[PDB]
Amino acid sequence: IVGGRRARPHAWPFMVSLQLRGGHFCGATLIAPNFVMSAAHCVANVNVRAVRVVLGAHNLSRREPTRQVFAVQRIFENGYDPVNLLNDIVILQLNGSATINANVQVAQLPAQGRRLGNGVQCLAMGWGLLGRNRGIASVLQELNVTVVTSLCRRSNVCTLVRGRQAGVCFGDSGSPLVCNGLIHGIASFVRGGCASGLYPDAFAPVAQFVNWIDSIIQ
Ligand SMILES: *[C@@H]1O[C@H](CO[C@@H]2O[C@@H](C)[C@@H](O)[C@@H](O)[C@@H]2O)[C@@H](O[C@@H]2O[C@H](CO)[C@@H](O)[C@H](O)[C@H]2NC(C)=O)[C@H](O)[C@H]1NC(C)=O
Ligand SMILES: CC1=C(C(=O)OCCO)[C@@H](c2ccc(C#N)cc2)NC(=O)N1c1cccc(C(F)(F)F)c1
Ligand SMILES: *[C@@H]1O[C@H](CO)[C@@H](O)[C@H](O)[C@H]1NC(C)=O
Repeated sequence: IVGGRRARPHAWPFMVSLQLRGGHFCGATLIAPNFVMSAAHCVANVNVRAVRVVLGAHNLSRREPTRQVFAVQRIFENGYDPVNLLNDIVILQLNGSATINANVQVAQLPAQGRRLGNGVQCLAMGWGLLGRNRGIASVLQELNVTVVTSLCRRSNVCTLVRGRQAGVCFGDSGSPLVCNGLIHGIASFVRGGCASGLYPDAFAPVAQFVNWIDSIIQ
């Protein structure tokens, strides 16, 4: 997240860090005790048996007792098309079930097909790059953003910060976009580099996939 701020510790207990031996590479959202959802592009060309699913985290630089770590048992995809940038969503079934507590909670999703109007106010978040050569965040970051339909496709939810350069960035992929308390987006792609101040950020539209999500987690 470029131009954001530190989240209050465990403000967003559905927030997940996906990690390899090397550490954080993508976000995800806890959608049931034994399922997280993320961007398909996070796991294309990754060894999924090596992925650690880290719940309950805040400061990735410290050891945190609040954390629960799982492995990935199964992957569900839904037509990921990297060439057209479509269907950038994947569900990862965990090798166990999370212990739901103050720090680890499942997110609420929208109704199937629910679109967001121009001007809806959301929060983006992630442990991604803070900006040019500032590296990934240690502490979870959040950012006020605004839904825009201009310079966006119908197959995405797009957001833009007006009046300054701020937005999601590498490492934020797969992270939730929270709008009116519901997970309406999964961070998918940027244009013109991160925080261009020109192109809106693009998210997979969670509302378009709710029936499919339910078929799997329910
Ligand atoms: C900056 O964003 C915060 C948080 O956004 C809200 O909560 C998110 C989880 C998500 O649901 C968004 O869609 C929401 O808009 C805003 O904080 C809220 O502000 C209102 C009005 O001042 C306040 O009454 C609420 O209690 C706040 N909600 C929460 C959850 O803290 C804030 O307004 C945004 N600021 C700007 C200028 O856009
Ligand atoms: C991170 C990545 C790509 C990437 O790994 O592709 C490699 C795939 O092999 C590539 C991309 C290609 C296809 C899709 C789709 N469907 C999505 C993204 N384009 C891209 O913009 N990012 C990127 C950069 C900064 C922030 C974010 C965000 F998710 F928004 F947080 C994403
Ligand atoms: C799930 O994977 C984690 C991380 O490797 C491991 O600690 C734990 O034993 C596993 N839980 C199971 C198999 O129930």
